[PDB]
Amino acid sequence: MLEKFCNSTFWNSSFLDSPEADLPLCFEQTVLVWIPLGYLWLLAPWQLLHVYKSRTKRSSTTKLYLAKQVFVGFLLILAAIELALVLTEDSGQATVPAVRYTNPSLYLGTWLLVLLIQYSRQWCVQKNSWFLSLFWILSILCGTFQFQTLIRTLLQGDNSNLAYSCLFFISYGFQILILIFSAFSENNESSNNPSSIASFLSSITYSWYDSIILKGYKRPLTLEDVWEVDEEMKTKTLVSKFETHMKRELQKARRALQSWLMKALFKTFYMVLLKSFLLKLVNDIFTFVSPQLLKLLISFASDRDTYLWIGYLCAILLFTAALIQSFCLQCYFQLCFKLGVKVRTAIMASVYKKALTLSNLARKEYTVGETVNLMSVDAQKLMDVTNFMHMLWSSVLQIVLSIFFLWRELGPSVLAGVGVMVLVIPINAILSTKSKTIQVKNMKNKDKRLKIMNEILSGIKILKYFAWEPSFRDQVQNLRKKELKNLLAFSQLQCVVIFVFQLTPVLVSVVTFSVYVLVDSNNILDAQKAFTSITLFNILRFPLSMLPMMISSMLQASVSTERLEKYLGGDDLDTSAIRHDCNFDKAMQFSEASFTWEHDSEATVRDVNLDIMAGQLVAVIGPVGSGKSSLISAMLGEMENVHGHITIKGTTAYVPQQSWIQNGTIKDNILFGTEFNEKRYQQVLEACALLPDLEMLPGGDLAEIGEKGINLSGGQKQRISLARATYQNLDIYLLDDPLSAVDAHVGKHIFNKVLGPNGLLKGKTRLLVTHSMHFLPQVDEIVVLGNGTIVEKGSYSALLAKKGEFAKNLKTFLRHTGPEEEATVHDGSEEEDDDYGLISSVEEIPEDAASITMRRENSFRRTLSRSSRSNGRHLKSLRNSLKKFSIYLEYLQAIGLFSIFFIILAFVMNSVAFIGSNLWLSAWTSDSKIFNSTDYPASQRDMRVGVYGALGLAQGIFVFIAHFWSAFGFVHASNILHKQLLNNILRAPMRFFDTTPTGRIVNRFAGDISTVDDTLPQSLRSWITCFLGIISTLVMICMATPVFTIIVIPLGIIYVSVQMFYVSTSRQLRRLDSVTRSPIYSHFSETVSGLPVIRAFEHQQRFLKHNEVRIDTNQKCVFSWITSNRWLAIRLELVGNLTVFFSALMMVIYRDTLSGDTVGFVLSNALNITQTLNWLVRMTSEIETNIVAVERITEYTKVENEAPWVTDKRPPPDWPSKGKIQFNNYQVRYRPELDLVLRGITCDIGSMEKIGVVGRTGAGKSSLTNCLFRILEAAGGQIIIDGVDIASIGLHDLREKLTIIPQDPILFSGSLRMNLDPFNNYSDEEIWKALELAHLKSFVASLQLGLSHEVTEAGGNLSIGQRQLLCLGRALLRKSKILVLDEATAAVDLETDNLIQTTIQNEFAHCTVITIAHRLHTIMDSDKVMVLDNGKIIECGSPEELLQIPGPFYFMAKEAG
Repeated sequence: MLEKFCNSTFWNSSFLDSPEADLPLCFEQTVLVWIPLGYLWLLAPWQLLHVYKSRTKRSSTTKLYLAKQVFVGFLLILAAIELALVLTEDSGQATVPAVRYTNPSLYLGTWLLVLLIQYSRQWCVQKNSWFLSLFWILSILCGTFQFQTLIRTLLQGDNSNLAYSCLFFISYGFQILILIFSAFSENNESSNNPSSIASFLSSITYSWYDSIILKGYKRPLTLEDVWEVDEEMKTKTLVSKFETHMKRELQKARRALQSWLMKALFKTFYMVLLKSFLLKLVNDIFTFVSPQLLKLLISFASDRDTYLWIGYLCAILLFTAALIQSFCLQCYFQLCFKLGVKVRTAIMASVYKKALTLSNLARKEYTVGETVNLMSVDAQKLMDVTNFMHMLWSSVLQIVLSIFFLWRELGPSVLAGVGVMVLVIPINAILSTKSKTIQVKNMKNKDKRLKIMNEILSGIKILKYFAWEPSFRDQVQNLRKKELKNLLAFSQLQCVVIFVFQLTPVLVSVVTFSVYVLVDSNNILDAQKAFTSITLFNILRFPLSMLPMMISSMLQASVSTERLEKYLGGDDLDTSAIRHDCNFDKAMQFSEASFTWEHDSEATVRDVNLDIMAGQLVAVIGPVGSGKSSLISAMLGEMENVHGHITIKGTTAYVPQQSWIQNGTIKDNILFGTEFNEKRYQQVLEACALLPDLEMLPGGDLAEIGEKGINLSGGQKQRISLARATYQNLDIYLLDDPLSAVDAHVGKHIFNKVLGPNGLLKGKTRLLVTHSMHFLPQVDEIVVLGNGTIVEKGSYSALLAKKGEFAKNLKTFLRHTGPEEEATVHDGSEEEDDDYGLISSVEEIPEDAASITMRRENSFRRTLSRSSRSNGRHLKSLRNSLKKFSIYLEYLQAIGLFSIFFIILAFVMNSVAFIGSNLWLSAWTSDSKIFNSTDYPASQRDMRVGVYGALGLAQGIFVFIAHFWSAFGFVHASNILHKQLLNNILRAPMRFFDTTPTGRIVNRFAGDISTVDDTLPQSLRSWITCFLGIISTLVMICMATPVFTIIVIPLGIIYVSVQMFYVSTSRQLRRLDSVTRSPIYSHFSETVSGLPVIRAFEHQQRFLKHNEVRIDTNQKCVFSWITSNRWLAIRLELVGNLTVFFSALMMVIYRDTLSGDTVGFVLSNALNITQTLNWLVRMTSEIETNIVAVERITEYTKVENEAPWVTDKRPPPDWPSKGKIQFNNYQVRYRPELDLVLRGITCDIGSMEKIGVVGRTGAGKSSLTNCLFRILEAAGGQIIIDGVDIASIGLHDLREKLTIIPQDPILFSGSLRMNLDPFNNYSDEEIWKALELAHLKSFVASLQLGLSHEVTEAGGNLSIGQRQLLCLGRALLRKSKILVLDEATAAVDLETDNLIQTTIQNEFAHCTVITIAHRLHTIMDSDKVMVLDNGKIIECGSPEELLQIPGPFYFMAKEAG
């Protein structure tokens, strides 16, 4: 056939098996040419059909496009001229071969298609494509054999066919220029993201992403510098696609009632997974093509007769094997994890949509925490199962295929070797469940220290008054003792679990080799049959060592997925009872509607019938719990129907009993996403009397409101909530108790200006439900609700004339009273820090994946423990009155320097046994060539395994002492680190606490300490063991080939530059990731608090729009660091591959002296470089991130300090004896940059003198008390007490002798007794004596547990007056000579105030009392009165002396009666 076609042979082994293997000619230009030619003409319709489907506008012709187009035009000229010569040469009566002129014809036709495709390539978004990029690269490789064939023939003094060669030479020359130009990608200015613009070669090598990383290396990143993620991954598009199949599956699920979500995703995403399933096989096949190539290459160096060319081909094929394997692998991770974010984006938005539509009956079971738990953890769990769908089938594929290779290779002895691998899993199982048992048991102890520390932080000042800090310092330290005892057992578990994982590849190598050489047979070992095996086990572990992990994960996902089904599959609210009419004569009407909360429960509203005209003012009243708040719920549609219907017209405005507020500004909340109209905006503020309050607020209307309005008083929240309703200008207004929390005068103002017959809402229908009675005469009609039914209705005069139950209840509760509340503080805290980032999937980097598995559970448990609280903050505006190398060095300083320098020695001395084992094993394999069959002595040639076993156990003992010893260092470091914080922040000045909101201190003492002893300890063991493994293997490569160490330098510099750029960018994206994720959780928690409000204004669509862009703002960055993470392996395995691919050439070209065994180790473990060298940078990323916790620890542990608690000049034990107080020109300031609040007070307090202090607010009255106890240190002047200066005495030598009754009663969680006597210095009868004196004996005895009764947080289980009375018992307990009162009766009823006051003159007559009170009559009994204004004393005299003088005290007394 082809013999006559070429007048030459097809191919023969004679041409092959030669020292210079020359590929037969005719086979070249007839077979290999048919590969790219056949590649084009078959798939050519597929591309043009695909392009013709999507026709667009043509793009501008860049000079680059003209360049690659005309170059192909030259190729046609190339085809033209060469076709001409063969026809002319045929005139010489020579029968030219058919291939000579048929080859151009094929080229002639095919290049026109290239012109056609290139010309048509303009319209597509992608200026290049795989169908072209692969064609050029395939043509070069498939034309390379022709290239080397032509050159060698012509070099041997042959120029007969020179014309064909040179034209072909330049023909090959132009093809490569096409590729180097086609691979280049031009920006068409169409899309911000180069993802749709980058050429195919850039799409794999990720050269397009260099823009971000290069930009990141210059200046800190920002949200706008990260592009929005394409058009496909738009959350709205994702939601619509998923929900279509979701509802269909739900409908079929309903039919089964006479579980689906995992099926639903497959029905929708089967296209995406296929692109990875077909690709994952290509990966696995090329993982095993290397060890097969090892056997060929190792055998090459065994004997000398091998042709030189086989070595180079093996080396080159080794190179391309990795590149194909590398490209698909990263094209797999990037595609698979793109699904990982894709799936979560669907459910996270989908659950939000279902949230606004669920029936409240379903919500009656879930709290606020449970609903957000779906996205906090349950949605997050759906990534990990999704992050490995292909791994469930891949893992079983590798293990069985690996067995087949080794079983065919090594023999039926590895069953024990793979057998011991199987038996590893039971150890991993038992240790894992033991670890889980103790860590969850550690949480209960962990949260206790957190809760205990919340209450001390809130009331640090109160502790400073009495100096209880040593008691709490030992209390927390004692609690920390139970922390480490559980922790050490946990850490001792982790060193064992990493032991079995790390040791097993060595152990199996010992067992597998020992058995084969020692079975009763003539068994020989050599390099080729040994070194291929060890590579297989390196491949084998990862699919097998992770096998228990996904099984746990699948069960872990099983509980999570079911919770989603019960939520999403839950029913929706039934709005059929609510009828919306546009022509109904009334605003609203009842039609015998009976409503019940639960279908099995009784009806809360029974057969009630009303009818309200449009624009009327109607009042609905009734006893508490009669169903008043329930009737309004019927209007909202949240109330279930039994029978009847309701007709409502127009938009409705609603205000709940408990005000719901959003996060933002006051202007934003009232605006509610509408349009700002200033004239209405000013009118509504005046009408709702918000003007006096915004003036009080420092930021005015633009002031940021705290979460749930903690920055705002409860009474105000009702006013803004009502003000929000007024701005909307709706039709129906429902006013569920809008005036109870406001003042009577303000209630008069809001009614007249908004609600009354002169209000802004005169023309609108208004339904008010109120508890007050004075506004009813101004109401058009009054309805009374009784027992869920209406009793009487009519006008105020008619109901009064009827003498009904309203008249009976008219005389009773004429007024209802109710004071106001004050709150003017801000909360600054952040708890969004994580420890799992940078790793989306376990298979990303599997060297030691046991570490990352614990991180997922560690992060899940801490985010599940959402229970956290504070106590209070009275009126502080911001802080005002008037209410790299060295850090790790320090870290390792905490670790015992003795231990740290030997555990590192153990790791390095672990490696020498590792490297010796491989070294000496190579010498063992030399036995095969030097010994004939049955020539080895059975004893002295089998003693080798004894050495291997000894070094095998050396691999264990060396690292057993390493990991186990590191456990002690880690727990010891955590102890000394934790002591440093408690020894300082407790000792830290309160001025530091003044400028620092408690939120930072809470998270720093909790979040940072949590990771430093849990996450960081596991990551360090990871980092050294990989680095030393790398150093061990290259230091072995260098001794085998000394030339290698020279070529390391170019590889070293490129590597360190790459890792520098990534850590300079990947570090920032994590912080940006955290700051955008928390609003999503915050937003959901924000809206779920106010669902009944949302359907009232029908703004459902706006929130979906609002959430749709917020989640996009988040997921646009998580996708942006996945590519950066993928950016490594492509640009770093090309470093890993060259350091192993180059090795092959040096061994090949040094074959004249190396042996067969020598090339084994230098190349065997060299295949472990790629998958482990990249593991190094991944750890380096986390270390540079998680160390910021230690950064933040160092900042707080170096803060300032007060004077020592105890000084050398201790006071006499009886001191104070008289309680005399002397002030001399005393000046202080809150901060050095702030002005002097106190301005030189000089006063003398006689013994046994009662002094009351009066003055305006913030006149230093509270400051002076702080000065007495030395909270604010002396800026100038001094205080002398009983002839002794307090400056020279320590704080703990003076604070025990003085007593204060604080205005704010902060109490300590625990028993009653510890709240009174934490030091246990007094007996129970003395405590009982104090309680009866404080008049608490009846109440405390009434408690079931008596003096041991538990105290809730901030004393939430006790009333305000009791807490004043309880702290009064503290003063009676101490019996200090000096007593100070500072607004102790602000929130005390007059009865208890008299009781509190009575306890003063009787039990404190023999003590000096300083009283500060806004209540003047409480000071009339004081012997002396101090008037403090603007930091100075103005008047000094007795109350009767000051009353006669017309001064500020007389004026204040005039104001107070």
